[PDB]
Amino acid sequence: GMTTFTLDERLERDGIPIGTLGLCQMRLMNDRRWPWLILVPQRADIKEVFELTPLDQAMLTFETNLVAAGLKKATGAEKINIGALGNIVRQLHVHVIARREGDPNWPGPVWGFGKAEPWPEEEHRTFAARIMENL
Amino acid sequence: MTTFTLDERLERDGIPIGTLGLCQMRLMNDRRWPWLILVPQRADIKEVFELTPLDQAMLTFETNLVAAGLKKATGAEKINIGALGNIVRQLHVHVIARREGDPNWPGPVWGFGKAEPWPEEEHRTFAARIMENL
Repeated sequence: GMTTFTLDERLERDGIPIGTLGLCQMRLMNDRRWPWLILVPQRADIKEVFELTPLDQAMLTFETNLVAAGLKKATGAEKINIGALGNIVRQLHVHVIARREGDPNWPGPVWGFGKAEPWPEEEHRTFAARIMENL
Repeated sequence: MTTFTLDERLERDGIPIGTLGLCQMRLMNDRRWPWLILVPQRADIKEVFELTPLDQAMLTFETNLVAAGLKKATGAEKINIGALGNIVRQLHVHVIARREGDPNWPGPVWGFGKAEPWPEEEHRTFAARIMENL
């Protein structure tokens, strides 16, 4: 069950915890160049989205989409990018990223682009609050 | 009836291979990675959350059905799924077969290098194989 679920150490390291939904832990990717969240469904040994039970796939869909709408509202973003890649970290996690023309590497992907710029402490606390107020 | 029309660039860049309930399926004309797009057949949708909730659930079911089928078809180590839409605003979901050693592994296919078109016979064969495995 969910209470014994272990977050992957690299997601632990690279992401700041900002809360849990029902199925998914939410983390703010520690790269302030784009407002970037990850959703980590708290099921053991899941690598592909299709490995989730049907109901968990549904839960993830709507948690993802609630967060995407919320992120867009909180940032004033032109476009959300959603991604389940996992070439690096195999534990299933869904990227939900706020984008706009002129942001770094627009219109290309955030993934693998340049060097992460970490969030100042207080600024990510304020932003986490802002996300939670907009979900 | 729908006024949905496939964006001209997705038409040009993708080779149709079939249709499910919600989504049309195209094979991105870039043989470097086995790369599909699912285009939900709903008028003027940009974000996943602009679909009705039933369509959102359907998009996930179809995306995951295709992801499972593409893995089987390709022996992929990993499937990558992306709904980006910075270049083509029309909602479409990329579903991509990956493996160690493939071009730009482990990074993204999007924006990497120059597309290598599929030979005619090869994409026909590959399309049948995807459809067999869904």
